[PDB]
Amino acid sequence: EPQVLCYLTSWSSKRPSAGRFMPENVDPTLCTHVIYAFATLKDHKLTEADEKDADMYDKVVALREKNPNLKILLAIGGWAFGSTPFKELTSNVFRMNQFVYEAIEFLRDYQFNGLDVDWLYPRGADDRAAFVSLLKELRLAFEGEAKTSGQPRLLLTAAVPASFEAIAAGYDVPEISKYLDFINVMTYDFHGQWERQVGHNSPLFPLESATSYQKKLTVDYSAREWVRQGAPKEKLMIGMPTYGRSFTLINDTQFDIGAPASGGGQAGRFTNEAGFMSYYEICEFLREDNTTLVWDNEQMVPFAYREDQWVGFDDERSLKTKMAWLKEEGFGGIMVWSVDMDDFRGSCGTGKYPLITAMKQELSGYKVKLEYDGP
Ligand SMILES: *[C@@H]1O[C@H](CO)[C@@H](O)[C@H](O)[C@H]1NC(C)=O
Repeated sequence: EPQVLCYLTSWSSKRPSAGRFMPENVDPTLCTHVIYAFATLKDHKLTEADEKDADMYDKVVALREKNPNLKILLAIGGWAFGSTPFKELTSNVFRMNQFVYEAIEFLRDYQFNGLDVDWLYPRGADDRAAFVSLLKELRLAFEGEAKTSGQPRLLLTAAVPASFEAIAAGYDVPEISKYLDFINVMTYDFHGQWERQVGHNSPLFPLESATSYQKKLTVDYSAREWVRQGAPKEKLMIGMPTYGRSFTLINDTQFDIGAPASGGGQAGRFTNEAGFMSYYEICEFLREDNTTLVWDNEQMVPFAYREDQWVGFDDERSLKTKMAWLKEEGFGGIMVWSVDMDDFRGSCGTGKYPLITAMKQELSGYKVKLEYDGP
């Protein structure tokens, strides 16, 4: 019963040349769920973010025609979106409920299998309560619709932060765990171009020399914080990045964890964002001349540097290491950000979709089983 939820980013279709990704590029057998990101709120109603999206919806659905057990979800929100439309969505009950009732129709019309809520992020007591009510209402209406109609219930999932501080700030974990089908923990973006020291995007474990605060910025500590706060393991989907985060070094001779950095490193040719690289862009950086590939034995993740360019990322080995940690802890499955940034063309020299394949094969035979695991 382990689940693999893969995000598909709409804007990946705007990629140039090989980087261009369409719903048809998705292997219908890789993931258990596909989540399309993002839809938006216009007049407090679940709505297309762009007319080009309507047909995109039609194409991400009907991946079901090559795999009928594949579930397709639509995500609302995201970072660009902001926290304000969610505050106004949950300000009064009518708009809230009318949002739910019409969202159900919207989803059923497109024949989605459910909804992913990406409010990034609720903050403060009033936001906490409103996030719970939104989730509660969606869940009860999904159940209620499943009985007043005829078909199996729409799925409810949400993307949630890894930061232990953001958890306390915005998430009543026992309550949201009642109504969510899956809790997608964003166990990445622990470090990046907003910092002036080199650090890894998604380290599994911390360095022994790390401060007590730095030790909390890991996949292992974050996932366990969610458990500690009451999230049920079988609903916890641990996030796996198919991308890396890069730095421009102050000094070429200092390339170790914590070396000074002036900002993000040179953008990739396809994602066009400094401080950021997709995995197939990582490989291009890796086969350049004189690039040093390093394996961090403590953090159990790779990184690489060449001249003043430094990038920390995830490969086959780190993701396999993570699946072993996953099974050991007994989590319900994984979430992948994102399917369009795996090497979906096989240009790395390994197989097509190498990162997700490596995770899938390592989860083979795994079945989630709940058991007491101490304080
Ligand atoms: C780079 O680092 C070394 C010591 O690690 C320092 O002596 C050197 O001056 C630095 N380079 C520059 C241009 O400052």
